[PDB]
Amino acid sequence: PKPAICQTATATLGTIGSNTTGATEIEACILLNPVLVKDATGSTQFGPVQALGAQYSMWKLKYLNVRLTSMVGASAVNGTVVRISLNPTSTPSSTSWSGLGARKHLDVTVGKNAVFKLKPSDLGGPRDGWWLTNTNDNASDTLGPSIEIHTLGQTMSSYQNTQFTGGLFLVELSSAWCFTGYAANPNLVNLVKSTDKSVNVTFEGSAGTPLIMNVPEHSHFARTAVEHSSLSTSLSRAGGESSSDTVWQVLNTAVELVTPPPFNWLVKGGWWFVKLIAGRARTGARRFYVYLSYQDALSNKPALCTGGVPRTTLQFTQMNQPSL
Repeated sequence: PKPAICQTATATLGTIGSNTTGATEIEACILLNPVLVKDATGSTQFGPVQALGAQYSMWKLKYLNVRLTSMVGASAVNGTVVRISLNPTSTPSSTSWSGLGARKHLDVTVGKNAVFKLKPSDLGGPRDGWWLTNTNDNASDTLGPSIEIHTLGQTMSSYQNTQFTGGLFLVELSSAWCFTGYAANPNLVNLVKSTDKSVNVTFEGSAGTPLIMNVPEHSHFARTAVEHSSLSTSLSRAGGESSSDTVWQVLNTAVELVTPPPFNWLVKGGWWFVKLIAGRARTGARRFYVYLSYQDALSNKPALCTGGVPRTTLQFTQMNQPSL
């Protein structure tokens, strides 16, 4: 399949903040699916990309350059390493830093400038190179790759050796999306992408039962999910509560949440998928099933806890518009 059309785009995606744990922290997670990039200030060039993604059925990338620009000199700060990596299926990983080293990646030391260049062979989809555009399909064929940025090592003011607060790098992305095949339904889609600057989250679960995320009822995120979550639903499991067919990806860059086992790795990884639970509800907050992957969410297979349970800035993306 040769492309019908190829569209280049360039965007500024925000800053990589400094490290306070000393351990691995996630600082960005960038979906490349053409209907999932967000058109906002700094990214207006993604408007056409979304439009094409809604009108064609197959996409691929010609290339992908991610540029890191130092916002702070090496005379000033010390101690932190930044790792840019390619997540090929956009599926959360439990392997932390050493796993990131297995993927195609670039490390840059604080106070330095760099460009992570990717060849088409690194990005290709399973349909003779292509991915599918419609995010209601089987996920292994739709979502395609993601760029993740992680930091390792406490960021210290190089003079007083105290904790440094502030941005280390500016992220700029440049790529070109190719499209072919005609959307059976264009969908015109307008998927919500927003941020909830501060909100309090809790987790409940029990042995054999689904991990649940609670969000206060009048938070911006709880608000937006209830407005935009499809009224069509499904039933998990048994007895077993109904959940919207609309999925949301959640990414937490606020530095520390605890969960029922075995899912400490997931919340520390910083991003997962959720579906809104049907409730009254009550008691207090809105409630969300948590999912280990997009296909798990599409298939109504939530994360199942091994036991009971022993502050955040959320960035969220509507993955989904059910009807299909």
